[PDB]
Amino acid sequence: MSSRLEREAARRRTFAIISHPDAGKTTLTEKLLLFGGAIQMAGSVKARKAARHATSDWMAMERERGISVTTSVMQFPYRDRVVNLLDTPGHQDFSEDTYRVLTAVDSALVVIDAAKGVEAQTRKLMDVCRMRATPVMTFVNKMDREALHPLDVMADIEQHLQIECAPMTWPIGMGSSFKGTYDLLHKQLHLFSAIQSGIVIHGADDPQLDEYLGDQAEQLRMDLALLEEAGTPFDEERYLKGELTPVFFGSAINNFGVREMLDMFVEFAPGPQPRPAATRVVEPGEEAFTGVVFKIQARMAFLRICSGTFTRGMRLKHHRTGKDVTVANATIFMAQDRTGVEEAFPGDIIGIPNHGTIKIGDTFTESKEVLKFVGIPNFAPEHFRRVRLKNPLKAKQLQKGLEQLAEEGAVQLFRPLVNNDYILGAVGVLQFDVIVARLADEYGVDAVYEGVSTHTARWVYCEDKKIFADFQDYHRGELAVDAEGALAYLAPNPWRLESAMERYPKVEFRTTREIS
Ligand SMILES: Nc1nc2c(ncn2[C@@H]2O[C@H](COP(=O)(O)OP(=O)(O)O)[C@@H](OP(=O)(O)OP(=O)(O)O)[C@H]2O)c(=O)[nH]1
Repeated sequence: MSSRLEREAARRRTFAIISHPDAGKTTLTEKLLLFGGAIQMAGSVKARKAARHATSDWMAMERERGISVTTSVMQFPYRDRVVNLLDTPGHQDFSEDTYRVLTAVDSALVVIDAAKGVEAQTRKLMDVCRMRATPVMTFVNKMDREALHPLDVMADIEQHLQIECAPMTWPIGMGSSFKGTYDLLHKQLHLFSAIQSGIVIHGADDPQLDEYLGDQAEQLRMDLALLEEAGTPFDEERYLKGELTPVFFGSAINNFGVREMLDMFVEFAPGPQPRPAATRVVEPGEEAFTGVVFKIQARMAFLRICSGTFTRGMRLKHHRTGKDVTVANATIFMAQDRTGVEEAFPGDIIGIPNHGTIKIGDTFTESKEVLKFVGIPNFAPEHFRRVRLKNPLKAKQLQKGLEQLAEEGAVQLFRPLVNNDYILGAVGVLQFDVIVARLADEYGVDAVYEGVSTHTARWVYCEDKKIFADFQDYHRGELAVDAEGALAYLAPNPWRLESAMERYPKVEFRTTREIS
C-alpha cells in the first residue's frame, strides 16, 4: 500500500502560532516542547525569555544569531507524529518574516489572552491564514487570571476571526475561582491544582460534579445545556476547509489544558499538503526532492521540503540561477536524540547556506526538470519611510544596496511616479533599523529616513485597458513602482483609500502580489 516516504511524510505535523503580543506563545511553546521530551530546546526557549528582562550581558546574548536560529524551527516527537513548530517572530521582531512563516505551515494554532480576547496582531495574522485557507486550532489562555466569560470569548473569536467556534474543553470558573476544564467529547473533568489523569463523568447528572466543583457545578451544567443548543460540534472536514475551529481553555503558565489541545492537534491537524507550481501540483508523495525558500537570513536560506527526501551528500539545482548547489553542510532541523540516518521528509525545514543570489519563493529540486513553486507573496506593509541620501554621489550605491536588499526581501521598495525618491515599506518598523545598519556594513552608505503621509499600499490591476489608463492619470500623484516592477497605489490611510476605490470600482486593489 503506502510507501516509505508517503508514511514518513504523513507523520509530520507542521504549524506556527499566530498570537498577539503577551498572549503566552512563548510559555505555550515551551510547554509543548516538554511534552515532546524536547528538554534542551525548551530550556533555550525559556532561557531566551528570561534574558530579555535580564541584565545587559544577556540582552546582548539573546540578540545574537546562533540562538534565534536554533529556536526558529523547533521539532519534537509526540505520539509518534513529528511536530514541526515554526517560530513566528513577534514584538520588536515582528516583520514580513512572520507572515512568510505562515506560507510554510500546513496549519496554525491561535493563542488568545482570555482577558483581552482577539487583539490586533491576532486579527492580522488570521487574515493571512484565511487567504491561504489554513486550518486553525484555538487555545484560550490564562484562565487563572480574571477573564472574559467563555461564551463572550467564543463570540469574540467568531466575530473577529470570521470562523465558527467548536469548543472541545470548557472552563469552570475563572481567576481565583478557576477550578479546571471539562472536556466535552471525552466526558472527562480536569481539576487545576499545584500533568494529571482526569475524572470520568457519566451524564451531567453525575454527583461527582457536585463533589468536585461544589456550588460552581451549577454554572457548568448551566453552560453545557446552552452549548448543546447554540453549539458547534467539531467537524473535521469543516476544520480543514477553514470554516471551523476547535477551542480549548487553559493556563499555559501552569501547563494546564495543554495536553488536550496537543492531542487534538496531533490527531486532526493536517500533514504536508500538495503545493502549487507553474507547471503542476507537486505531491509530497513524489520521490524526487523539491523545496521552497520561505525565509532568508544574513547567509542562510530556510527551505520547506515540498516532496522527496533530503540528505547531506545530495545535489540540488537552483532553478532561478540555473546553478548547481551543494548542501554538504546544511542545517537539518530535528529533535534531539537523533538516532537515525540524517534525513528529512516533506514538511520539515532545512537551512541551506547560500551567499546572495536567492529570493523568497525560489525552488530547489533534485531532477533536471524545470519547476517553479508559486504562491508565496509579498504582503502590503503598514509602515513607510522615505530614504534620504546625504551625499548624492553615493546614489548609485544606495540604489544597488536597496535593490539587492529588497530582492533578498529585508524590506519592500516603492518608487513614486512623480519623483526620484525611495519609499521603504515594512511589515514591522524594526525592519527600517535593520536596513540602515546593513546599508552601512554591506554597501558603505549612510542613509536617513523622513516621514511620509503614507500608511497604506495596495497593488492595482484592471482589465479594461482604457479605465486603467484613465485611473493612472488621475492618481499619478499616488502611484509607485516596487522593486519587482509592479504598480502600487499609496494612500495616507485605509479610509482615504476607499474614496479612491469607490471612484474606480473596476480597478482591483490587492494586498498581496506574487514574486518572480
Ligand atoms: N497568569 C498567567 N500568565 C501567563 C500565562 N501564560 C503566560 N503568562 C504570562 O504572560 C506573560 C507573557 O507570556 P509570553 O509566553 O512571553 O507571551 P508571548 O510569548 O505571547 O509574548 C508572561 O508574564 P511576564 O510577567 O511578562 O513575564 P514572566 O516574568 O512572568 O515570565 C507570562 O508569565 C498563563 O497561562 N497564566
